Amino acid sequence: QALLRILKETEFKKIKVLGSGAFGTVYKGLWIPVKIPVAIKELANKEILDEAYVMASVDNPHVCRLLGICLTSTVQLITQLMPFGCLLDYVREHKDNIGSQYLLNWCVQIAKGMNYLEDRRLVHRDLAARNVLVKTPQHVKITDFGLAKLLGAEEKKVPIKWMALESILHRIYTHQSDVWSYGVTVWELMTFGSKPYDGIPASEISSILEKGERLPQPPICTIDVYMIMVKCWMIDADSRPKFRELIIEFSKMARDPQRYLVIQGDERMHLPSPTDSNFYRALMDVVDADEYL
Ligand SMILES: CC(C)(O)CC(=O)NCCn1ccc2ncnc(Nc3ccc(Oc4cccc(C(F)(F)F)c4)c(Cl)c3)c21
Repeated sequence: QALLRILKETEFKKIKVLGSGAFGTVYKGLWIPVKIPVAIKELANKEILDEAYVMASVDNPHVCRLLGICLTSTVQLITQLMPFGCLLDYVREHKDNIGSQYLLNWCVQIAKGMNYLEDRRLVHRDLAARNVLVKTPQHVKITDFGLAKLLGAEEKKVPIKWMALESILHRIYTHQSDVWSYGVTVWELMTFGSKPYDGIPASEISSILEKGERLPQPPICTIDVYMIMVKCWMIDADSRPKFRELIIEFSKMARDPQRYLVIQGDERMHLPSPTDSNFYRALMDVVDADEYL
């Protein structure tokens, strides 16, 4: 009945590699406590477990939950597999079939998730489109929260181009610095996955921000939507929107989406279902974690 399950190595299997780089490697696999499709991230134990418990205790439709942990020579984190992958890749791949309704609903959902994390007094520290996952095209969930602090990023690689200026200069992380990163995430979605400050070295970012330069208005965005982003990047952290306010504003916009985003052929767009999705098939072709719990 443990909220954070301690898994023996024999209780899970890595089947294929999903992704790799800095922070480790994530595999697609099965948890066999019945067979449950999972992602497995392979990156003091007493402290690591304390932090992992918080990640296992979250219960919100827009926040991923840790299902289990395996502590050996490495730390392995086990979570439900999200069969459509990350939202960044998703928007890059489906840029010709993503309409205004979907983009605005994703903004709402991410804000709901982050508001929930704020209620849990949990600062994410690494919100980005790569860290939002697609359960279905209509339902996204935030992941990878609290790794930054568990690793020790408040002390002594950092995602500079998503960080609030106070995080860069003074390693200050708050729910308001998460609002800045939220702004960058929304910008990533509205540009269908452009790289922020592309071609500009990370070492120059603080000076650029101090000069008042920001990410440019996405072609599809009305000024109303861009102003939300710009407000997320104000130097005065206390003046940035709160996630509660962002839920309200984007929910209002989602009720009349074509007023707020101007997308060529918005009306006639269609995203692949599980049966038609190459990606879903690539992953899946016996019991979903939700059904198991
Ligand atoms: C990171 C990266 C840079 O985006 C690379 C990358 O993760 N690539 C694979 C992406 N991926 C694709 C389908 C898929 N399904 C599920 N989890 C994925 N990724 C994932 C991300 C973070 C994980 O670890 C954490 C850490 C902290 C908190 C949580 C929690 F679940 F509580 F939110 C999980 C794990 Cl185990 C897996 C998935």
